[PDB]
Amino acid sequence: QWQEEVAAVVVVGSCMTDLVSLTSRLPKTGETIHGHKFFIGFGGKGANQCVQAARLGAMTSMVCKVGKDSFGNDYIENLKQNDISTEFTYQTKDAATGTASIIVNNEGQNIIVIVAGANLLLNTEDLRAAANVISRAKVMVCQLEITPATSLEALTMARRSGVKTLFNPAPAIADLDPQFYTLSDVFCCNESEAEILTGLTVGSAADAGEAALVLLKRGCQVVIITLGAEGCVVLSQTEPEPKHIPTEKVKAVDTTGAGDSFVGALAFYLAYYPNLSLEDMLNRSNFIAAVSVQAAGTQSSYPYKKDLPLTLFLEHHH
Amino acid sequence: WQEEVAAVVVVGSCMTDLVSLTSRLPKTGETIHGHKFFIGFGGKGANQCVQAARLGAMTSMVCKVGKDSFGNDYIENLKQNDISTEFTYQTKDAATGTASIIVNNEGQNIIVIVAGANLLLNTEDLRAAANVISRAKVMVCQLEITPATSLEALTMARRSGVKTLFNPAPAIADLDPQFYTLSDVFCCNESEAEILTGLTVGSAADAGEAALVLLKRGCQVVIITLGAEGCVVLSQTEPEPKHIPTEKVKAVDTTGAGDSFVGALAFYLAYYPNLSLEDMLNRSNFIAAVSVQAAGTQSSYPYKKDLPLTLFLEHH
Ligand code: NA
Ligand code: NA
Repeated sequence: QWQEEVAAVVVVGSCMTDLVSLTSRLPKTGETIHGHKFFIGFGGKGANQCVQAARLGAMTSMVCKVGKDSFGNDYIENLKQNDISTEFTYQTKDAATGTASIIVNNEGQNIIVIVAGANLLLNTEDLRAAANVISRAKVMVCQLEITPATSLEALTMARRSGVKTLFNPAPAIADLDPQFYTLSDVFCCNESEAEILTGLTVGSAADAGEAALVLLKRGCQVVIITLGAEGCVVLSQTEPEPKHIPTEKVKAVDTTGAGDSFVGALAFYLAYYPNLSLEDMLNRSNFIAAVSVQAAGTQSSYPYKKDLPLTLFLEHHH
Repeated sequence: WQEEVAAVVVVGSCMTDLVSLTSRLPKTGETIHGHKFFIGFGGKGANQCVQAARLGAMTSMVCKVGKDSFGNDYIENLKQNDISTEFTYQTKDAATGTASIIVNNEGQNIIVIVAGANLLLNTEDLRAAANVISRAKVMVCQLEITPATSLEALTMARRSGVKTLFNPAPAIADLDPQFYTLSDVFCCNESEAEILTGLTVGSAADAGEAALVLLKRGCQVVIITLGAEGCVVLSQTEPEPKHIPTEKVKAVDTTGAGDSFVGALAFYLAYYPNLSLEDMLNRSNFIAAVSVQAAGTQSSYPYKKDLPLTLFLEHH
């Protein structure tokens, strides 16, 4: 008898509600101003990654914790509408759904206040129920928007079952636990996160190569430093010379969430196209992220398989 | 079949309060982590309506929210407080109104209001409510929806003999003078009075002088509220200012206390029309002073059963 594929991509990480007010000018202390418009959106790195992987066709499972509040109820509905398993999406009355409140002016300058909230209450017991699902997956994906101890335990669970680990140390912290390096099959961050992690400055592809080598020697198997619109730089234990995977300048409409589109695409390729070279996967993941920058609205900008070139889902070199 | 006739009609605003607590206020380009977030139901219109309802008024909230979660939840909030939502409209054309607040530990804040769907409440929307308005005792308006809409609600009320209670909040320096001539009772606070009149108001006496400027612009009754100091009242027939005190209470959270006063006053005007204005304002001051002893805006507004029975008695 036929049955559905089990989840090949498991994401253990965050959900946040984006609360966006547009204004003419940014307020300062003591001020009340009237803005033009307000936007709510579904964000959080974990969920964003998961939504991009799902839309490419991955079978995914989101392990996370939201509030027993309207925001959390709505986030669950969002995951379902994107065909994501919520078997291990947990709700707690002990905190509100995490929030990223943003005030932004017409130039796109902003003030942002994050309250991690229920994300920080995702614990070991919560993960242990997912041990079997994790053990049958192809890729585990973590960031640093939940308790770091909880991400460390999810990478540990994956690694003990032979499951590929994709770790996005974002947002980055200067004293990152060095177990994260050892436990990461693929360690992927952006320029400013690389600076935080290494103490070096990173303003070009060459700089990112130097920073990537520092991280590699701390115990990573593959290090990728993303360069926003400019592509990425990659090195590995097998090929420690840095390689810049460049891109063509596209006209950006809204880049919010593009980093997570890149990560979620890389997760999809790692799980479903394991015989592609890493270089080929990064090329394709760069292209997909670049699709997301041509439309507004973060998750709403993430492309579906059916709208993307057929060749992204076929062999190219073999 | 057994209509409940609403005695108090509020035509005004609903807003969702979105509050993040932080160590410090962020400035341009900065991202910070705060330590708590919470949501509340606000908007001066709804606040006022809520308080009047909890005193036992049959109320109807004429307002517009989004077809979004905030709006659906606001509607439920109104129903839980026993408020008619017959003319609570929902629109896809904008989001429910929002007040996004960032507050540090010292209590200093940054606030961004998006009026949103509140501005889309138009004169056609009110015309469907003509019959409800015409059977009410009191009509209550503020300045958080389009002014033209409030003006038309005051006009409709006045055409049917319905008492008009107008709260010019937040205040604007060049307020349309029609608002004075359409108001049976005009109620604002000290800093709103300053904005309206160009005068300084730091004491009950100063408020009396400001209240007289507003009275002469065409109001019938003017009340200037003074927070813990009570209020000052004047009228066309008794133009001498009268200071109505409030007995001292320990404040826990004063947010919404002005709306509590105004919603109480609406209740008394509708259900206790033979009480002297002085006795109404005594009782309304007490009620608002109850609200300041608890946190959470609408969640602080007392019910009838939490108050002394004498607030709901009347001599011959
Ligand atoms: Na985008
Ligand atoms: Na209060």
